[PDB]
Amino acid sequence: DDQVKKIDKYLYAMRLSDETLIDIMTRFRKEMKNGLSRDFNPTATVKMLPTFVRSIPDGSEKGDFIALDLGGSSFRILRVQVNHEKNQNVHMESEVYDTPENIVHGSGSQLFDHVAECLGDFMEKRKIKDKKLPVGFTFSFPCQQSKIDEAILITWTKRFKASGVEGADVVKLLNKAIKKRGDYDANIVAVVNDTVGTMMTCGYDDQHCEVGLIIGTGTNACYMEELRHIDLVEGDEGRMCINTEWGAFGDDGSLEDIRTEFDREIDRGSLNPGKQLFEKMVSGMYLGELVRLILVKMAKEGLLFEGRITPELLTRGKFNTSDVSAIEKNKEGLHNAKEILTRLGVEPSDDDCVSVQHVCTIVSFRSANLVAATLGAILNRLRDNKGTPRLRTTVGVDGSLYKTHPQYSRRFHKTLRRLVPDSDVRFLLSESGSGKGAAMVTAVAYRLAEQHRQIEETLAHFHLTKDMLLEVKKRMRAEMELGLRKQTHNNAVVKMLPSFVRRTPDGTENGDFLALDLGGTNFRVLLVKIRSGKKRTVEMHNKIYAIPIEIMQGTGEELFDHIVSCISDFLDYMGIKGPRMPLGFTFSFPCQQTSLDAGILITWTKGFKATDCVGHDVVTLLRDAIKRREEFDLDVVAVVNDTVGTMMTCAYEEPTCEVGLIVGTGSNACYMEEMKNVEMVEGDQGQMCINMEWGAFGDNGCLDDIRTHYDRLVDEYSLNAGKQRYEKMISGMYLGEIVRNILIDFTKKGFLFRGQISETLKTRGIFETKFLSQIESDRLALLQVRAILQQLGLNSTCDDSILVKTVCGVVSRRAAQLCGAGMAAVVDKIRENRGLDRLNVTVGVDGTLYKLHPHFSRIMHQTVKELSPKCNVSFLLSEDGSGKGAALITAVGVRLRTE
Amino acid sequence: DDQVKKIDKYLYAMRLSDETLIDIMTRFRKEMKNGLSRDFNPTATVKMLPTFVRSIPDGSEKGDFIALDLGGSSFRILRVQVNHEKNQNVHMESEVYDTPENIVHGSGSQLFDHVAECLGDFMEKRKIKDKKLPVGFTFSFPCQQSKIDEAILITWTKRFKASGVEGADVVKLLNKAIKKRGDYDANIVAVVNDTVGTMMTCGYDDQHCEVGLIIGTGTNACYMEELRHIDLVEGDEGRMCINTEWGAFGDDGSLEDIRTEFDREIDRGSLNPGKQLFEKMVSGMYLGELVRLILVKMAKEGLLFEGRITPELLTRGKFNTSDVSAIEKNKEGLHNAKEILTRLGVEPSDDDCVSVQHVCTIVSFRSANLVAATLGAILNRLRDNKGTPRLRTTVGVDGSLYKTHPQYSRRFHKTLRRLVPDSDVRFLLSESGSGKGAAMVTAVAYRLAEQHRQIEETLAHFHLTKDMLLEVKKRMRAEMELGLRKQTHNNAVVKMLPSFVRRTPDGTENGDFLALDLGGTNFRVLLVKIRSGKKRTVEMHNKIYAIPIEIMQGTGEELFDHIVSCISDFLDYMGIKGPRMPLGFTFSFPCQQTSLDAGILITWTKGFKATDCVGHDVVTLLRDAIKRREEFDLDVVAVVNDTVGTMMTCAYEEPTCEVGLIVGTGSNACYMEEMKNVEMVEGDQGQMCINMEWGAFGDNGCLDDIRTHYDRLVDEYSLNAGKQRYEKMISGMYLGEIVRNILIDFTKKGFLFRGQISETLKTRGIFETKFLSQIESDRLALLQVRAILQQLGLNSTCDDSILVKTVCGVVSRRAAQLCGAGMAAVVDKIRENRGLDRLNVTVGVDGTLYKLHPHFSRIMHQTVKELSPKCNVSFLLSEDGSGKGAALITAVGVRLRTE
Ligand SMILES: O=P(O)(O)OC[C@H]1O[C@@H](O)[C@@H](O)[C@@H](O)[C@@H]1O
Ligand SMILES: O=P(O)(O)OC[C@H]1O[C@@H](O)[C@@H](O)[C@@H](O)[C@@H]1O
Ligand SMILES: O=P(O)(O)OC[C@H]1O[C@@H](O)[C@@H](O)[C@@H](O)[C@@H]1O
Ligand SMILES: O=P(O)(O)OC[C@H]1O[C@@H](O)[C@@H](O)[C@@H](O)[C@@H]1O
Ligand SMILES: OC[C@H]1O[C@@H](O)[C@H](O)[C@@H](O)[C@@H]1O
Ligand SMILES: OC[C@H]1O[C@@H](O)[C@H](O)[C@@H](O)[C@@H]1O
Ligand SMILES: OC[C@H]1O[C@@H](O)[C@H](O)[C@@H](O)[C@@H]1O
Ligand SMILES: OC[C@H]1O[C@@H](O)[C@H](O)[C@@H](O)[C@@H]1O
Ligand code: NA
Ligand code: NA
Ligand code: NA
Ligand code: NA
Repeated sequence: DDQVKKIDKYLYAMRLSDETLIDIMTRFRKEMKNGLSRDFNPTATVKMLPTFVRSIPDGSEKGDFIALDLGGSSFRILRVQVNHEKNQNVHMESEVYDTPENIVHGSGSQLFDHVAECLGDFMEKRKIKDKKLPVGFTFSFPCQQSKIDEAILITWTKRFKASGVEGADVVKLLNKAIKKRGDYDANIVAVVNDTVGTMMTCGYDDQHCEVGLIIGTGTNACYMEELRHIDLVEGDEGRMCINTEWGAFGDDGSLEDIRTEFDREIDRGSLNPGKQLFEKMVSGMYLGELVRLILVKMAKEGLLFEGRITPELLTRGKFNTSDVSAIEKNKEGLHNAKEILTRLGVEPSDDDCVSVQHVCTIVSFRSANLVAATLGAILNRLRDNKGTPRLRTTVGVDGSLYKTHPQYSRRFHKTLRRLVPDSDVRFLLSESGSGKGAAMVTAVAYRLAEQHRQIEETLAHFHLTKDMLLEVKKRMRAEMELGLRKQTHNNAVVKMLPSFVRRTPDGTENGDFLALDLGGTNFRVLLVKIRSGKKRTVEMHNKIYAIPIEIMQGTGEELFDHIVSCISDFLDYMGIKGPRMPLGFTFSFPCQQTSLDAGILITWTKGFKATDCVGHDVVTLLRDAIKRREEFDLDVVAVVNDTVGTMMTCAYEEPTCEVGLIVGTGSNACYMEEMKNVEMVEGDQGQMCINMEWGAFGDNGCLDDIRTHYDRLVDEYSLNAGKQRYEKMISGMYLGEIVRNILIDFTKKGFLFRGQISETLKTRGIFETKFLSQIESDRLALLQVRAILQQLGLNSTCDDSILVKTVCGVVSRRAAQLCGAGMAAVVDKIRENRGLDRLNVTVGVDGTLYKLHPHFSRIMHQTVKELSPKCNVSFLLSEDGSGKGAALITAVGVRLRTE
Repeated sequence: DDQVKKIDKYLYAMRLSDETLIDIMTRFRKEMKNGLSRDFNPTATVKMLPTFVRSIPDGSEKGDFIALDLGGSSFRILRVQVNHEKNQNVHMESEVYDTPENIVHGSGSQLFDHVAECLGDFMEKRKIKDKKLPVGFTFSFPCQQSKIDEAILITWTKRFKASGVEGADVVKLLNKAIKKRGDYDANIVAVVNDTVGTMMTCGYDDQHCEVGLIIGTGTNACYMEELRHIDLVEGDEGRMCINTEWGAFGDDGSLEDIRTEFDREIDRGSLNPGKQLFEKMVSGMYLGELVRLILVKMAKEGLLFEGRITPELLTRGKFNTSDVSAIEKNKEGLHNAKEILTRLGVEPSDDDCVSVQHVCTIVSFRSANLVAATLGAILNRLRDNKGTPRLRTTVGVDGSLYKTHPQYSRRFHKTLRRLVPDSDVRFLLSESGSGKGAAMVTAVAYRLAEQHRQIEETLAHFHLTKDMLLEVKKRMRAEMELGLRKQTHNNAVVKMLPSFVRRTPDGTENGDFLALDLGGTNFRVLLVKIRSGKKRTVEMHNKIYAIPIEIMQGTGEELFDHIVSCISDFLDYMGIKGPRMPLGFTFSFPCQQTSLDAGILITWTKGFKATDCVGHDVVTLLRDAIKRREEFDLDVVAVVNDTVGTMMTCAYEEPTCEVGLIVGTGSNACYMEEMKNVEMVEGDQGQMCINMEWGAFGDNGCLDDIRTHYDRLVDEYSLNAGKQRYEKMISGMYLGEIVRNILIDFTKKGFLFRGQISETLKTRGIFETKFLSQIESDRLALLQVRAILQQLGLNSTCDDSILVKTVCGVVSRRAAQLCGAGMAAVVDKIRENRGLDRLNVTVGVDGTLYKLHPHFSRIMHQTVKELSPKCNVSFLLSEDGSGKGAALITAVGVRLRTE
């Protein structure tokens, strides 16, 4: 018995006490916390990688898929088929493909080309090549994943080292491989770790399974962690499977007290020097060589074989874990030992077979013990999570060492239950391998992939290519010409109306003017004082007056009686009622003018529909209302479009400004045109600012080309169906509605809101500019988005919030691009007007959508730059509204009247 | 009572119950939470802006300071002198500069010119233009700040709208205006809110001050928050003053059930519609007008002056808060109310005067109560932070309203104390203004600006411009020439040694080979099998072997005896000991060679310095050690430098690979030169791989130009003082030492670690390549950085962490750049050699620093691409050492021998 109590001392370092195993477990419990926090994760050796698997199979899984299994003992390819509807129990076939050491160590090419070939063959043997079967991929190595169908290899482990893979996405690599073959197609849909696949397999039969264990070639474990603990994944709702990749436990010196002179030597001869230190003490790729190393040490000291030592005993890996498993069976360990030892060359004495069989014991016992130390940590986590004073769960398992060693399973289970007897754990052992669990993953993944495909398909119609954009620009320019020319003018949809403002501020304007601002979100009245000369100044005051919908769509008389009423109030307010003052009337609607002070309303736009206004001169209507009240008398000098007012506001200080843009409730633009081109106004000298009224672009159908189902719905249900189509794809009054329609559709499709169309969601106007701007704010936590959605009355989850945001962006982006296409045409027509190669011009802009939206202006500018590269456009934001420009315009109006 | 009764029931909604006040208080409480949350902040109306003031004055501030003050009722410029030594503890002179309307509503340009001008006049009069007096800036508006000397205006409030300031840094704007004048220099060192100034001003007299409260034109409050609660500021250490900007409270509708029709109307006429809603129910700029609106309302409804209404009454601003104050006077209220109302045109009956005065009461009182609620929330917040049952704090205050209203202060104090029972509160009025406080801040700020100035001064010496890099490239080129032409070779520092390797792999290399890898971080012996034709393969194994201190700096005999020991052991490991295998020796120290299998150690580099090695043929040394053992025999076919090996390893796959680079422990490069240029080896036929040994670049002083005090200290303390200058500015063995020495220096100057030069900091090596790479890891967390340093033995704060990270980055960047310049010279020499106008060559790369650093490679590649634009260089990272390439060189050796 001395022949054994002696070893125990020699290998005494590799005999861990329960006292010790407790410290190990404690440490791994920490490593887990560190691997999960976003602060410490980058340092942690235990990556706790997110797996994107939300729970174990339930039974709803159904379909037919192909699974790949690489990284373990053998490269397998399975085929799982299940459908409880048709009443077809889980069925599955499989095959193995020989993979030479040279492929596992070659280039990713060789490897993945080899994988592609094996998939080709596998499918050629069932002729399922033409079937759109979803592919699953079980990949044993640690991977960075942001989505289930992505796998960026962090680092090879076990037996693989292939160049050009670490840091890449194995999904893209495999897809490339296939492509290069053009022998068939394959829809890779998920990549899972063998652990995760194992947890899934057992879960399928045991709904208590919350863990996945793999003690084979290598060792690793996955478990169901709470989403409120996975810092690296936005969301707390529910749980997600976490791959711990604990093999790297101690890769940073963590276990320098546990590791022995033998672990250090096996490492110095390993493929991955310094890494997977915990694993190199446990898995079956190392146990065999560990034993051999210990036997070489002893032999050199005469403790075995009479200190005999053959070349085979020194050769790497001449001792297999097979032999470590064959030595330990009760019946025949010693008989096997003899044969194994004898083959080596040493002169195996019945004593040697007894000593060697004990070395194996200590080695194999330790591994198991360790895996119990860490597993204990996982369970300790689960119980703590739940809260129950006692944990009850099932642990999946797989891998060759656990499966073949006749003492490992037995011993391990015992040690674990002892370290954490505060729980009743069942050990279900996969038999199918991982395929079942894996395909159970593909099922769900593919299910989600399909939805996503439909989503993307629908949103794809809102994407515009450089060329499509250039086409819009072109169509815009064409419509611009039709509008300017007397012949084609009556039918042209882009009216190109004359403003009768012939020049930007010349710095002589002087005086006190009243102003009106009607058509934007806020109706106001203003007093603007301009003082020219050396020391020039501008002083203004205003006040917002509400207009009740009932009035905003009552009768003409009513509307202007209210307006004039507001004017009276403002006059009292400013303490200036009495005098007869000149007035500029900013009226944001398409008007036919014959002079600066006459403007006949062509048609209502946006939200206004007062009766008996269209066809009238809005200046006449105003004068009438002034006469009716009889309280005071004014000299209405001008009627101005907000575009024009905006351009003048900016021209006041920026003389390079010759363009006006509004992107608010509605959208429109104006620019300085050469009189020779304004065929609708006699004269060919100088210039005139043209109120484009480009919102109507597309009303003749010249855009049906790019309008969508959702665009038509908004148009079709608006106050002015068939009109302002271009605007209806750009401004803040409509974007929200487009979004809302997209969402209603997605909900009927079951992609959102658990497929229930909220009463809120059926309320029109719900997505105001304000909300759209907030939703698309950068780095805006999903938690915040969800917050805003619930605020509107939309009870949404994190996935909902993500989808919604994506939709808002698609719409707001298209809007900026279409707007830019228009401006592109405009600035380019100017460049030509001046026969320039390059043109510098600045645009005066205004509008709530433009001010509030965090992407519009940016994308809009980018677009104008790409579409009209021969122009350098400066967009200057108007901070005081349109009033200064209207006033400057009123001044000139007076110089003409008093002329 | 009849009168007062009616009015009380009329303005009912403006009388806030304690129930309601507690409600509002709980609301602000939550608003503060959201404001401070990184998740909710973007949508929160109360911004809770970091101020970057860590604490109230500690009495250690001294100097002469100029302070600006804008945004309040009057623009002021002050001068504050402070000495503890002087015993003229605080002296200060001020001067108010009239600031007309046009300037407050004009362009930011006029605005800041006016400021710069005033500041000029101010200094002129004191004849102080000539001193460098640090300038503090009190700008009473909400600002975004990442540091105390930056102030991006978020939005105007109160009386200001100046175009082009919102979204801009007012500090820049001011400097801009000052630079336009030219009359003087202005060192703007800090920017503060007036609340913050007030707090610091009172904090100067009362060490218990933790709040700054303003109630004048506008209303706002700041306070000391725990830095662990401020999400938007990385750090958990200490406290920082937070500018709540509680004026915007309720701007999201949060307070609509509190706001009245009167508050909505005052808003509709406000300079900032829909904003500062809370403030518009509180501050002096509004209380008066808010009253007027009510009088006009009652007057119209007959409840005042027979229903009479004069124009004066209806006019905006005809009723100041000043008038509100007077009317509320115990003595003359009724009397004062009489004169005011009579001047307004109405016929004030004695009952009117009472009525009006009572309206004032309700308004004024509502304001105080409101502030009392929000302040209360703040107080409660403070206590919770201390976690104590009671709280004792001092609150600094300022603002025309609070200072001139005959009841406000008292009512305010009353309600507050009643709302926060378990607190004792001192209200200290700041009679001097916020000036003293601003100056105190400016003191600490300047002190810190001076530290930064010095740090950047230092660090700047590590900055290299295009032109400097081009110059390095140029110099590198010359050195290459000198090294090649025998006329100059002997004196040349860059030796340009020949490797006697004439061509990259041809594709026929075949057989088994033994390799040695000595020089990098790991000594290892390798076995490499190369099969050719058909399919071509490369199977390789290897084992790491530690070289003990005794051995590595012992004697040549010991070193090579140890080596031969491991060679034998490896042979056993591979079970191949017997046959006379051919061997490849990678010895990566400079060697003078006459043949492929002859290398004379020119000199030791890096950490190696065994004796009686230098000047010997390393091949002879190895053979001698082998002969001595006699255990086995081998045929050393070649001695190779890791650079050359690396090039071969990569060229094996990439035929355009004609360059090798190593950035590991050491740094060096090799390429394919044309014999006509290799004057040190007879022959002008074919090419030759030149091992540059460029590490020694600069050893002749040709870089003293860019080498710093720290480079010299590292060189001067190295094992090879005066040699490998270039390398010492690049490789992983030195970068850390450059960093460490910079850190020591910074610490003595007192910029780091409380001026404590720890024992750890004195230890060389502390900053390994490994650590150095972790620190600069993108998007790393400050605590993560602090954690990493803590594990080193460097007790360090977050500020300390920032500086160490900055230093590290400066050093590694110079490294990548300097390296880049080197390679730029190399690839460009080939281009010109070959008479090409553009060359496409790829470089094989290796070395730990290069592999692990998160920025080096990127920056380096970038530099190459920039310095040698006529070259397109690809960098292939060798994933398996030089092993392959060495065996490919062995192959050719054995061949050319038998052949
Ligand atoms: O690599 P071995 O020792 O066979 O064990 C691990 C392997 O087990 C097999 O049954 C499969 O489940 C593989 O997915 C897994 O990687
Ligand atoms: O429709 P919204 O978003 O209010 O923007 C358009 C409005 O912009 C305001 O600033 C004014 O200049 C109005 O003249 C204009 O109609
Ligand atoms: O709004 P007013 O009445 O000027 O009060 C607030 C102002 O008080 C002054 O004494 C100064 O301390 C300023 O820093 C502050 O902004
Ligand atoms: O000095 P280090 O950081 O180990 O890097 C340089 C070393 O790289 C290793 O992989 C080997 O290829 C050596 O040939 C080389 O000398
Ligand atoms: O294959 C079993 C285990 O091997 C380990 O080396 C890998 O890192 C894991 O991803 C895997 O679970
Ligand atoms: O409000 C901006 C634009 O909106 C368009 O719908 C109106 O018809 C235009 O007159 C106006 O310029
Ligand atoms: O000046 C008193 C307060 O007025 C508020 O309206 C401003 O937004 C604050 O920045 C300032 O502290
Ligand atoms: O090891 C990398 C490089 O370090 C340099 O300092 C050595 O002198 C070279 O021989 C070697 O190529
Ligand atoms: Na999470
Ligand atoms: Na014309
Ligand atoms: Na913090
Ligand atoms: Na030559």
